[PDB]
Amino acid sequence: FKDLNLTDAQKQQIREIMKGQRMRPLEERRAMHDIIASDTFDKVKAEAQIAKMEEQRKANMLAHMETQNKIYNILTPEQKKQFNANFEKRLT
Ligand SMILES: [Cl-]
Ligand SMILES: [Cl-]
Ligand SMILES: [Zn+2]
Ligand SMILES: [Zn+2]
Ligand SMILES: [Zn+2]
Ligand SMILES: [Zn+2]
Repeated sequence: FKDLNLTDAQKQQIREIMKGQRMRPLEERRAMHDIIASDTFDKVKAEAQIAKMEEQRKANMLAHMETQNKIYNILTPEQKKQFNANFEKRLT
C-alpha cells in the first residue's frame, strides 16, 4: 500500500514504468469455457489447456516481477524497508 512517501519524480518514473515490459487472457477464458461446459471431462484435453496457460503465466509473471523490481530500485533505503514490509502482507 504505497505508504512509501513517493517523490514526485518517483511518481512519474513509476507511471513510465507501467507504460513500458523491459507483450495470446480472452483466448484462454474461451478454452476454459469449453472444458467446463462439455458433457464429459477429457483429462488429456484439459492437460493441453493447462500447458498452454503456463505460457501465458510465464509471460505475465516475468513482466510483473521485472516491473516490481524496477520500482524497488527507484526507492530510497527507508522506502525499500516499507516496500519489503508491505510485501510480507500482500498475497499477490
Ligand atoms: Cl469465455
Ligand atoms: Cl515474502
Ligand atoms: Zn465463453
Ligand atoms: Zn449429447
Ligand atoms: Zn518476504
Ligand atoms: Zn505483485
